[PDB]
Amino acid sequence: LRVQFKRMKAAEWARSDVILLESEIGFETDTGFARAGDGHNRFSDLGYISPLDYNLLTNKPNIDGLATKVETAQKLQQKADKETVYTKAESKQELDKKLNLKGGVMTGQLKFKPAATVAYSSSTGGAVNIDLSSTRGAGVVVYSDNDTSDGPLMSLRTGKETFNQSALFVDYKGTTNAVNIAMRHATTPNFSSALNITSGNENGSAMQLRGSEKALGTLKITHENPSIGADYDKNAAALPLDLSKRQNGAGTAAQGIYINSTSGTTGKLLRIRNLSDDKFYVKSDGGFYAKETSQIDGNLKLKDPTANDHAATKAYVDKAISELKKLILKKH
Amino acid sequence: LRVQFKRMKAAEWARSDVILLESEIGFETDTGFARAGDGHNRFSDLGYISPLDYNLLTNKPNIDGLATKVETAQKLQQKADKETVYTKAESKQELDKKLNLKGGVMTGQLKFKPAATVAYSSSTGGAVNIDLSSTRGAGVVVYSDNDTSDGPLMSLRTGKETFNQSALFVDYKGTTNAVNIAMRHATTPNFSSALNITSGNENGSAMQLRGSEKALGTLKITHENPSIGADYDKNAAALPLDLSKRQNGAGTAAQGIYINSTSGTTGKLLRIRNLSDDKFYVKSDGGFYAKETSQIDGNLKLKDPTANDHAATKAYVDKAISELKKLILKKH
Amino acid sequence: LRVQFKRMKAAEWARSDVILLESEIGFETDTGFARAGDGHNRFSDLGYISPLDYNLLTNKPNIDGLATKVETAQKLQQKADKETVYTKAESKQELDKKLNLKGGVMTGQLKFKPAATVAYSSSTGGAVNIDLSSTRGAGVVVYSDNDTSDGPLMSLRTGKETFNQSALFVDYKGTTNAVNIAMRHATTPNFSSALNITSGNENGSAMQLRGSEKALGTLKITHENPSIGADYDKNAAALPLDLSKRQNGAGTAAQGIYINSTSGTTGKLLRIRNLSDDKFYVKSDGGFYAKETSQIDGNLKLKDPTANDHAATKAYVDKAISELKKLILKKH
Repeated sequence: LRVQFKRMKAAEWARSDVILLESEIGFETDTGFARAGDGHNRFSDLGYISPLDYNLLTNKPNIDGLATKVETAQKLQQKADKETVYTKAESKQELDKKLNLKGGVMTGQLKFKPAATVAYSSSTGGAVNIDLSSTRGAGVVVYSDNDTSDGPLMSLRTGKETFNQSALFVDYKGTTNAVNIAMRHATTPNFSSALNITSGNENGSAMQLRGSEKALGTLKITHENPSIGADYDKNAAALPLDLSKRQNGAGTAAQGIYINSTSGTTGKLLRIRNLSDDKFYVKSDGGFYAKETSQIDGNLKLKDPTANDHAATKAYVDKAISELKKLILKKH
Repeated sequence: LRVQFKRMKAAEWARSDVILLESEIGFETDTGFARAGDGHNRFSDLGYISPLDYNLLTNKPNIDGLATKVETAQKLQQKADKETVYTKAESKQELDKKLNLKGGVMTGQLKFKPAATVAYSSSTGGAVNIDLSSTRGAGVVVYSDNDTSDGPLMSLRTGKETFNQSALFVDYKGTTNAVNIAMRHATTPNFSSALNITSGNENGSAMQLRGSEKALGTLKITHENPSIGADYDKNAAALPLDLSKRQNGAGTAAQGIYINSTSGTTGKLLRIRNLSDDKFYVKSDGGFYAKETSQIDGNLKLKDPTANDHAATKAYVDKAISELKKLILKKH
Repeated sequence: LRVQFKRMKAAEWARSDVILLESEIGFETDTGFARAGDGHNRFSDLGYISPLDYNLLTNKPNIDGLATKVETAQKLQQKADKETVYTKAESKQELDKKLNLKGGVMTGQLKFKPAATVAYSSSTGGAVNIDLSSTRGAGVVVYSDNDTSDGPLMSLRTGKETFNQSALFVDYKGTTNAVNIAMRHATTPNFSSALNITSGNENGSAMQLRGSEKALGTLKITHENPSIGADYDKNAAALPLDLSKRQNGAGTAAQGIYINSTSGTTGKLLRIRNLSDDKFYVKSDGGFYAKETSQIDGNLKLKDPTANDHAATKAYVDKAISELKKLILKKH
């Protein structure tokens, strides 16, 4: 036999009242599908003659091997966005603008404005502290090979009249010179000074100097001729003082050189020699000594003579003259 | 006809011995599915009357377009976790705490403790090296407008007695003053000094000074009256020395002023003038000159007179007196 | 009945000319599947007797819940690769090599080579600017407790002969000493100096000093015996000058001490005292005073006597002698 089954379009069955007997097959002509009845339900409620369940399929894929939207998002949440992170290059770029501890080159100004913890006292104080105890190099080196400038190499300035510290303070222990100033014998000459000092304070000495030398001068001044010409430096002097009055003032009464010995000295107060030969000196007691002929454009007030080599007085002459006068006048 | 087929529950077939002929259909009443026999196999081993193969389905999805767990994880492995990376903000935060090469403001102390490569010698040495050869600004500028402080602006200190370098060393070439110290004429006066120097070393001069001036003083001291009152500075002096003994000592024999010329000079060793007029001077040979009347509270030991204007001696008077005595005494 | 259907292998149907009537079932013996005809199409073009449409399956999975390759890649594109980002550790590593503004420790050299904006003038200039107006600490502190070294603590050097600024410049307002130099009384003695100054410039004074003291010395020199032995410092002096010629030169004519008062002074130009007692002095007018007996190894040229206590001249003696001679000679 060639069996044919109850048949009509899917659309047609869906509204038909035909009840297929149990296991009787129904055929959807427009789809080609079929359904079997259970003897009581209408076509549209029967099920197809073969499974339609995903769990029953063969060759299914690996669904569990696939990533879920949620799963991925959770993981992506832990990852850093490009926009909120610097690239190694950008980091390098910003780091190269910073100074290394190992050292570097500043091209701008470095200002110091200390909060000041307590800023100490002694060998660990200072905005800038340099300890050279373990190296043999220099501490601060400042130089200029420029033809001119509008400022000094180093400048120290205090402002208040109550400032109770020093500008510069040197505590020195060693075998050489503490402060060494050397003004190179210039090329284009100038009328300057190696060290220039000015004080407007009237109650304190411009410069104070105390030494405890055994066989030297506290202050040793040495002038050396700048020429080989015997009398080139005939205007020079090792030490020249000037006592001058004030700007539109009335005058001055200051003294030139004041020598004193508050505790009493034994030596000579003023000793003047040439080629290491005493030529003039003022002993500690006041008596002076002069090696060569001298001159006074005035009179000399002194004690009468007692020795044959003493300068004689008017009174001494007039007395000897008078006595001779009396002596001689006997007459006849 | 209304064909009905061999039928029983899925559970029932699974254990039945009924062998469906080839192509004969079997019907599962509780599921509604059917299977056709191959003429030898039991129901449970037949297959459904329609495919159950995922590869055969229509409208399948895009399985290959879906991401695999493995695939994603491999990619996520290359990505940087949030927890192990600084955000641009955090980076900025840490970078702003660092000093720029362009310059900045230090608010704390900067200590230097040089490893010391060799720390050089000359114009590239120093923990801090400042080269002002191409700019016109200052090098180191240190100032304080505070009313007081517990420390100095700049302090240099060496510790060992064998230290063979100087605290401060100035090598100067230029047209102005190498070191310029200026102590402003104070407001609240003090009994200080612009420059104060003290040496405890007995084998070396407190201060050494050498110059090669053509027409000046190596050391030029100038005192200017602080007042317009003619005799306000009657106690002052340009230069005052003091020769004092030690703490609970026995005395001192030091000399005040020592002038010498080891190579022999032509000039005047001591020249004292007023208004640029010679008033007193000690020639190079020792002879002195005095412009006005003088006084000696004692005797003067000198050579006999040869000129009519020479101070005469005792011996000269007594001789002329004696000769006149003899001369006169003839008598009768 | 036991119905059997038209049947043959899938391979066999695919090339058969058999036309199954509408709803007549065909059976693939090698697969076990079946197809129903539509009365005109060949077997291979009929469809299976049950759906094969993914949309129709039950228990489908959550396909939309799965992540797409595209979707993931787009998201991963925003994330930062490990290879192009520094880890917090690497960042810390590089940041710890940089100096903090709060301060730190330099272990290398810090060079300054100012672009120089204009580098100012006054209290904000300098490569290094230190403002201590709000703290009581030190500014620059430089010390060395090393036994020796090959360089100085601080060194300033200018190169051109046209340099128109000073090496070091101190502007000081306060109650103490501007520059304070102290050379500790050495352990291993040396033949140095606290301050050593040398000038090769012939047109300017080695050292210039100006003060406006009311009752002091501009320059105050004090020598204190280093011993308690009364005559230990019998070679010393507070101030010793030396006038020397040049290297293989001809001689020198320089002067020792030059005292002048360009504006005219009232005081004593040279005052020498012992225990605060005048022993010798040269008045402003040139007349000198000597407390004790003196000596001249030569002659003294002076004015004739007018007072009984004036040193008498040759001429005065010879005149009084002559007058007595005439006077006496009357005879008989």
